[PDB]
Amino acid sequence: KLPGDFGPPRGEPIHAVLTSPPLVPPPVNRTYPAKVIVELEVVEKEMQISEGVSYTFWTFGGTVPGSFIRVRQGDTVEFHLKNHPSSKMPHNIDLHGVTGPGGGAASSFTAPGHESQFTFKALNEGIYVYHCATAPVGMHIANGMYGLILVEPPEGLPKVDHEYYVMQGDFYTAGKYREKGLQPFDMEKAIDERPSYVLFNGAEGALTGDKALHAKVGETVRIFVGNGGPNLVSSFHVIGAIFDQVRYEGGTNVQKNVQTTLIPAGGAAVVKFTARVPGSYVLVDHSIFRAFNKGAMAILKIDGAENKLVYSGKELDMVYLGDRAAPNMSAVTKATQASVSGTLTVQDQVQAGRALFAGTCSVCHQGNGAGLPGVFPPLAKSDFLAADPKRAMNIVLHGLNGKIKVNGQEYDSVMPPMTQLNDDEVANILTYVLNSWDNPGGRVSAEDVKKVRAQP
Amino acid sequence: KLPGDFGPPRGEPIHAVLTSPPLVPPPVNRTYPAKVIVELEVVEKEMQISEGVSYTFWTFGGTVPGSFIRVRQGDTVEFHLKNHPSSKMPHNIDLHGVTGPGGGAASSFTAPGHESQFTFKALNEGIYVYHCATAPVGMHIANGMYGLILVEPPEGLPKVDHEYYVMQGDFYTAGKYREKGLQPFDMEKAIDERPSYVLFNGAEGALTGDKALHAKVGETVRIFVGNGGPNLVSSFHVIGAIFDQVRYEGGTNVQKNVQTTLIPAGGAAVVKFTARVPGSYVLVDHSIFRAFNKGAMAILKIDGAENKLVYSGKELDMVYLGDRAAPNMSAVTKATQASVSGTLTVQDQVQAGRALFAGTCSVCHQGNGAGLPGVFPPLAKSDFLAADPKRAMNIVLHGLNGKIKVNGQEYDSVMPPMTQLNDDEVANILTYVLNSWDNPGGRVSAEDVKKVRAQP
Amino acid sequence: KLPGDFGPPRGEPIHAVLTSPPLVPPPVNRTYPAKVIVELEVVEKEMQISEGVSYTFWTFGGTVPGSFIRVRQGDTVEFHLKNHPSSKMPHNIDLHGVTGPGGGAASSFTAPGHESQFTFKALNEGIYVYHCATAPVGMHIANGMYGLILVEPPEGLPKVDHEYYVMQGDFYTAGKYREKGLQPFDMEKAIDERPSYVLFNGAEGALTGDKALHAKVGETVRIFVGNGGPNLVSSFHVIGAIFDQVRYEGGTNVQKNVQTTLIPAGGAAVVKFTARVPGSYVLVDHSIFRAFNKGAMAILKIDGAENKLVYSGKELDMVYLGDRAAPNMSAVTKATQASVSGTLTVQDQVQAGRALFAGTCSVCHQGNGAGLPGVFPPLAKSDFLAADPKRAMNIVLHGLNGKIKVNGQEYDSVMPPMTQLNDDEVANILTYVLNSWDNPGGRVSAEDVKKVRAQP
Ligand code: HEC
Ligand code: HEC
Ligand code: HEC
Ligand SMILES: [Cu+2]
Ligand SMILES: [Cu+2]
Ligand SMILES: [Cu+2]
Ligand SMILES: [Cu+2]
Ligand SMILES: [Cu+2]
Ligand SMILES: [Cu+2]
Repeated sequence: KLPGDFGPPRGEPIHAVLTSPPLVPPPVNRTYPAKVIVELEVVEKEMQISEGVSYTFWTFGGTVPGSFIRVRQGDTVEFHLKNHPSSKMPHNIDLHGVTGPGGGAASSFTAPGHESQFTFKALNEGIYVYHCATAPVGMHIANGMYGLILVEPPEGLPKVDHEYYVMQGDFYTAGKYREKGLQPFDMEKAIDERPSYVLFNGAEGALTGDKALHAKVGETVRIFVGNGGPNLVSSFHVIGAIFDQVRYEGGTNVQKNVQTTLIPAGGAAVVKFTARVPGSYVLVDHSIFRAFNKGAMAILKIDGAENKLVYSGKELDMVYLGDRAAPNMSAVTKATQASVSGTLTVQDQVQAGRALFAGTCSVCHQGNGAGLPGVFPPLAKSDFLAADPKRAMNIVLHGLNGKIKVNGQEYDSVMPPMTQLNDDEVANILTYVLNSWDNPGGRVSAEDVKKVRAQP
Repeated sequence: KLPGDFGPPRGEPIHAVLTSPPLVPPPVNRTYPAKVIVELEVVEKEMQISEGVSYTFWTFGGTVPGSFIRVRQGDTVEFHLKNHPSSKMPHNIDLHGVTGPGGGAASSFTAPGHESQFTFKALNEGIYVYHCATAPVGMHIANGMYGLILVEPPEGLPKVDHEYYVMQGDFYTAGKYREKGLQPFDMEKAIDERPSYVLFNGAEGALTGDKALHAKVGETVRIFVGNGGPNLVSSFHVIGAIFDQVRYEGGTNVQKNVQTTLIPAGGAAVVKFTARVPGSYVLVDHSIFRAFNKGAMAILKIDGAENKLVYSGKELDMVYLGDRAAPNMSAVTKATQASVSGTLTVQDQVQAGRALFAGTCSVCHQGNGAGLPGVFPPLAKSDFLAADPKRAMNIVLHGLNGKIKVNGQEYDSVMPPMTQLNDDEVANILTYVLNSWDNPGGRVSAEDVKKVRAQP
Repeated sequence: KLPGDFGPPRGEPIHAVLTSPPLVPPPVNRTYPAKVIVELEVVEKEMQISEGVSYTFWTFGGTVPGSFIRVRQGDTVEFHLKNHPSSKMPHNIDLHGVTGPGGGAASSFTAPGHESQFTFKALNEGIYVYHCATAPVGMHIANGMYGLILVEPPEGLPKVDHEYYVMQGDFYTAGKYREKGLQPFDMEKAIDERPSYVLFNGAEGALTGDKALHAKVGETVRIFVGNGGPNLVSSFHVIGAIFDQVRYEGGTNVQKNVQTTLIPAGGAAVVKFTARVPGSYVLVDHSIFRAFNKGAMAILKIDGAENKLVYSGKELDMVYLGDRAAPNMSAVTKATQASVSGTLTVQDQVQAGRALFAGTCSVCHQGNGAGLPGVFPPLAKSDFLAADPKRAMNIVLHGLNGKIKVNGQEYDSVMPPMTQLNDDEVANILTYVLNSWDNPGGRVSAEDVKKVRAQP
């Protein structure tokens, strides 16, 4: 009598169904223990962590997080790890929930071009993080080597309408947030736990806009929530909703009716959500600068009838979500590609600036640049802008306060500095503004902003 | 059948009673669902975050945290948000516990001089954070835009003798801890989660000394504990006591008999305390440098009979609480004002130095400067001090070790450096010491300390 | 009727049995309340925080964490604190679980050479942190002044086969991780919560290798887990296993069947582990850079029969644990001593480099330097190494990529930079490699690495 003692494996071996985020393999739907064969392949590959920002990820199965594994408590798992011949590093795995030293690390050590296997019985029901366990472990985990394995209870989880896979991670780029180009891993930021990005599913906007999760009013949604870390603890929160329940790993304790829950580094939870009114529900790390300054936001979008007795308000918009209220920011991807190619047009910059202007600028100056007479000066046919377009660069970088006059109206207010914006973002935003609302046109270049940022 | 389905509103509309911290509105004390009208006004205003340190807070209702809202599960809330015409920024609100996208953010968007409303049914019982949800959200939250809303269970919470409102926040000033003057918000420290202050209720000493919470031996105290963040998770702890219970948001789980509990960023809990012996109980973030180096301490002061069989010890003092054992440090406020005015007297400095000397210096050199023969040299009629008063500045900033002689007694010990003290604090402490215990008198200036700090 | 109201003390006074980590005093094994006399002495002393790295710890009872205290709920504790005459600082104590202001702080204030006492009834059952409460509190806690006190329930905890004492802390050295020499406390890193070390029981390798905790297959292990902080929250995790249960302080909630659990700063928990298969189980802070870059790993080593049906895999090794897979790194201690003495031999460096080569280098280049043809170039009789031994220093510090040829085989791969290695570590590793596998011999000095690190 160990736990998860259900018998020796019966029937034929089952090849495990591994899914890519944000999807989950189907419930095993069986009453007997099985020998489950898992084949997982490590791939090292460049992917976009943000628009026009590439990163060399180390992946289980080509994604961050890695492929989702689903087995049944009592199963015997024969775990095959392949390391693709293109890999430069060796890799291995530690699966939380494994009973044995290293969670499989020693026996799963796998050089590029090789394959390893070890076998384990899944004694422990629950949701568990797996990750690479190769020195230096922090580097392998920071580069994206984590995912979830579910060990079902023998009777399976209660049925829901949808099951999704969401995994938080902290990332450490040499360059700053949204600085374009291929970004190396930064060991110094990693050791200090100062990530440049905090993401769901390996990228900014991975689960926003046209990539949101979906359900309908009345449906139940189970989310398998991982925190791969490596270093951060998530104040994991759903905006505008509540979790019916939150259960950590294989724990006996189940919390019900909470909105904010702490997920340890390396931790995992199953949360349940019941859709009650339509609109966009935001999954965040409520350490707010992560959610709103580093990418740590995901969307569950609910379709169906409004319930005015429950909520009279409008759908989420750019005031809260900023530039992620849109379907995508693919104009920024295209403008960055054109810059690298030396083929950047005015229109490339305009469309990029339009994407970034949302929230960042429109919260005060409005979508149409009209502002609000006497409170927020207009950017639309702005005489003050026209009178010295170049100074707009200083205003964005270093802010503006004091008495000014715009389209012959008096303002005495404060525009905070926005120095975190990269040279290309300032250039594109300002090029957008100059080419909108009958402004004079022309363009601002990243190089122009670089020169101004460097002026003391 | 949604939750909190108690009927349509009955009776007349109720104007919500909003309280300022640390007080709470009274229990709604009713058996029927109501239409509750809430009017909350945003005010941007300078307040003292520390003695002689001003900060431009963004507030719900003129305080940090913002006004406390109390309604009943099943109530229909008509939420009016006004943004005062003096505001420079637009603002809005996201109330945790609201069922709907953004927790009210889109419909509550409110320019300076304007008013917005949206309606929501309070389906979810519990204690919930609300906060501003205006891009850039981290900035609005960092500037103080958070508070708590309680949704009572339909039968109301159990009666206690006292209900208080305590909310932790992390703050990001350009200047260092206790550097005097009007301190701007520092976006860089905020993004990096490196706060200069960690406070309860928007200021150092907000809940210490003459501003402590009160109760008596035998009474029960309920505290509504918020963490507005934006970024920090509180290792929330009561020194010298225990919580009878800790309940997060609307959760079904209630923890009992704990002293230390983790509150997520954006999280809230109700804690219960039973006073058993008199004295000062300290609420801290037990990430100790926050509690003892950044302001994260609050006091619950208990009156009544000593129980020597339970505790024989003395009341908290300056050894633990340092300069917050006193009623206030208002001498520091007055000395800083006089400096700005150019009217700083020797006595202004003396009284300021006396406030700061407690804990900081008195732990070793004693309240009376006598020290302890052969262990801690005296500052009282100190020949070593008199022999070169100027060098006292180097001793405070950079510490002192090695063999010295003072009032013809031998010392060979270590005075740690105290370089975190600002120029004005060193000047005032040393001016206090020179004017006490028959020392030679004179004064040390901030400018003198500035010159020494700059010497290599 | 207060809690823990079991009567007045009966029988003779009991002198409390205090143990040194990782051991625990025996169960009190009694059915009556007692007067328990505790005598705890503060000692300030240099100890090795890492091999060849000394730190001036401030200790309760000569260890970090301090001596373990065990009493029974309902006991009257007469607490004597002595501060050894060698101390330079005054000290005192705050015991979590004490009912009274400061947890004993005011009455336990104790100058060097003095003794204090206060009395308290242990009303609250549970595991509790104690720590020093002397301004500046963060400094005293950072220097090691914490431990655990257990208050047993009146019937005692359930019997287990083993009880161990593990306490996490964050430490703040002026120098970087593994920089040799006597390291001062760094107030700036402490205030910023940027520790250089994160340790169990006051040192790197305190609970690894020949110092691992032990049990056998089938036995139950209770671990009293403290987090003294001062600042960090532990994502406390056991690699390759599960906790049967996790109970915080005196809480009524008990979590069962979890692998990862958040321990607040100043928090404590009792965890239970049932050994099911042999090998090394790693206790970590799963904020991974702490566990793998700063020292936050401890071992529970299980003896007994392999269960191939549960786990087919091999024992933990250097791939995961790196240089802590070995019994000790005492060659590094000896090489550092010899350097300070000016008697550093080639063999001293070789044996030190051999200790550090494990994981750090062997994960790719193998234990025998053979590498893996076409993937990892060999260090064994390496023509590329021999061709310019000096350049090996640049390769270690700054990494190597691009097409190279070694023992006439083509490589085009990436060796990451390893700039975190100190001058002495690079020197010793390279001296080890030059003196192994028929390489040319010679030696590299710390001074050689210093010059290269400084080259731009
Ligand atoms: C509200 C917090 C604002 C955000 C976000 C942005 N701007 Fe702004 N801007 C704002 C104020 C209150 C003022 C007037 C400052 C004063 O001294 O009273 C401004 C000013 C400008 C100007 C110059 C005036 C004009 O042409 O109307 C420009 C060109 C401008 N702002 C542009 C701008 C851009 C491009 C932004 C996004 C990057 C942006 N602003 C944000 C208030 C706020
Ligand atoms: C205990 C940790 C101390 C605190 C806090 C402060 N001081 Fe100190 N001081 C201390 C020691 C052990 C010594 C002797 C150092 C040695 O080499 O043995 C000192 C020395 C001084 C002196 C010079 C000697 C004298 O005049 O008595 C001065 C002027 C002094 N200390 C002042 C001082 C002030 C103003 C402090 C608060 C800012 C302070 N000290 C803190 C021990 C400790
Ligand atoms: C895998 C991540 C590695 C670790 C850890 C270390 N090394 Fe390495 N090394 C590696 C590769 C893929 C290469 C070839 C780089 C290329 O451009 O293809 C290297 C190269 C070296 C060399 C030069 C070649 C040789 O002599 O074989 C030396 C001297 C070397 N490496 C030494 C070295 C030492 C001492 C390490 C621990 C500090 C170490 N390496 C780690 C891959 C990896
Ligand atoms: Cu890997
Ligand atoms: Cu892990
Ligand atoms: Cu706001
Ligand atoms: Cu929120
Ligand atoms: Cu101490
Ligand atoms: Cu404490």
